[PDB]
This record gives sequence, structure tokens and C-alpha cells, in this order.
Amino acid sequence: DLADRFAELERRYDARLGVYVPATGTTAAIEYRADERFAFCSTFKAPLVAAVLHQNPLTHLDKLITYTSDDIRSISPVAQQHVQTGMTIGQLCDAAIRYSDGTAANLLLADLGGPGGGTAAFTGYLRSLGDTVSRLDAEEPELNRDPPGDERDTTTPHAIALVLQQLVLGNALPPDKRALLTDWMARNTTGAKRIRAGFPADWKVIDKTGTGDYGRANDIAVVWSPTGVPYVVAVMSDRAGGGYDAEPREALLAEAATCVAGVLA
Ligand SMILES: CO/N=C(\C(=O)N[C@@H]1C(=O)N2C(C(=O)O)=C(CSc3nc(=O)c(=O)[nH]n3C)CS[C@H]12)c1csc(N)n1
Repeated sequence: DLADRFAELERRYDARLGVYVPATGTTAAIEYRADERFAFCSTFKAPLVAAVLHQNPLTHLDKLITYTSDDIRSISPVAQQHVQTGMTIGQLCDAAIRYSDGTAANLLLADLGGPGGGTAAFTGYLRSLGDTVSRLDAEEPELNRDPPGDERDTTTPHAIALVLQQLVLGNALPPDKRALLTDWMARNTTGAKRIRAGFPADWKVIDKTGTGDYGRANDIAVVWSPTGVPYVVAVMSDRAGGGYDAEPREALLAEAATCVAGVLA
């Protein structure tokens, strides 16, 4: 019914689209490939900073972290500007959410500590939320590179939407920490052509994007209707049929999102 447009959209872009909007009191859950595994790509950075916040007192945001140019291995628009000074955990969080900074995410994982540079603690962190499905296995940028069907570094639209749900609308974080996670997503700079572009402007949209190879383009978001009702939208997509080199298509995420808005209005 709405499945007919999502599959319609998949045909248009030669894509696989996963969509999840958790049910509220007034609205029914929206499921499209909701429980199929998609790659996190950079979408993991939002629950990752929640992993850091949850584990640490606010005072920890001021911990200065140093690193070398050798640590800068992926898209890091902020971390490159700070090889000489380093960054505090807080700005690493800021960098990780608002600019999808990959090196900043890697150091936050290292701050999570432990095996695989913190990927097991981060997976462990998702389990604490009730997400038994997801796993992060590599750091940036290898986690964007797993071949299709490989279960490493994947989540599901269902799984991630519910994780975000407790992070932003629930009680996964104390209120003062919840406020920090929400504002970074709210002033994120990377999702203007994705979920945000499909909803009317008078809807509020906070989001964290993800992009990888095989045409992988994700956006996880929390949106508020003009009346102020919150919904969570998971939109995930890849274009594996085109190989490692498949171009990501943002139009797919904006088009799909509009469909969601049409049903949520
Ligand atoms: C909500 O995001 N919208 C954006 C966008 O990408 N802008 C970014 C955002 O939020 N930015 C911020 C900052 O971090 O505050 C800034 C400041 S960044 C900065 N601050 C310092 O104090 C410093 O010492 N050095 N630097 C580099 C300007 S735009 C960028 C945008 C860009 S053009 C346009 N019309 N919108």
C-alpha cells in the first residue's frame, strides 16, 4: 500500500530501501524491509556518543585527546584542523555527530576502550538498550566497506530506529546528557538533502546521516510535527547491484521521507 511506493522508489533508483517508523499512540508502525540488515556507516556515531555520555560524567567532555596525522583515516573535516591542538571529548562528540567526523568517531571508540578499539564495548552498549541485532566490528573507514550480505557493521531499520527512540525521546540518558545528544543532532550539517529535505519545513528534524560504498546512504532522524508530536524515522539504503563503486543517491532518502510525512500528516 505504502509498500507499493517504497518498492516503486527502489525500482527508480536501483536500490534496496529499508524504512522504520516506530508506532506511537495514534499511528501504526511503518515497516519496509524494516528488519533487514543495513550497514551503519556513519549512523553509528549518534549512539556512539551516547555510549560515551552514558559511561562518563560530564566532566569527561573536557578531556583533551591528542593524535597524529597518521590517525586521520577518513572524512574528518574537524579533526584535521586540530592535529596540533587535539580535541576534547566534547568537541570529538560535536565533530562526530554534526560533521560525521570519522577520526573523531574512532577516538571516541578508543575512549570506549577494549577489544577491536572499542567496537565490542559499543556493540555492548547497544545491547544495554535492547538491540540484540546490531554490531559494529571495524573503525572508520573499513566499517563502510563490508561486502553485501556480510553481517559485520550492520543494523536494521527497526533496530536503529528503536535505539534512537530511547536515546532522544526515552530515558536512555539522563536529561542533561539527553540535551547534549539532541542539540548536536539538531545542528547537524550533513543531512540537508536526506530526511530533512523530504519533510515540510515546519516539521522539526534532528538527524544523523550515514554514507558508505555500494551506494550506501542512511539517515536516522527524530521529527516533530507542527503540532509537536515526535516520530522516529529510519531510512536506510544501498545500491549493491552496482558494486563497491555504486554512487549513493540522496534523492532516494528524500523521496522516501516525503512518503513517510504523507502518512504521518
Ligand atoms: C546546521 O548546519 N548548517 C550549516 C553548516 O554546515 N554550518 C556549520 C555549523 O554548524 N558550523 C559552525 C559551528 O560549528 O557552529 C561554524 C563555526 S566552525 C568553527 N568555530 C570556531 O569557533 C572555530 O574556532 N573554528 N571553526 C571552524 C560555522 S558554519 C559550520 C550551514 C552551512 S552554510 C548554511 N547555510 N548552513
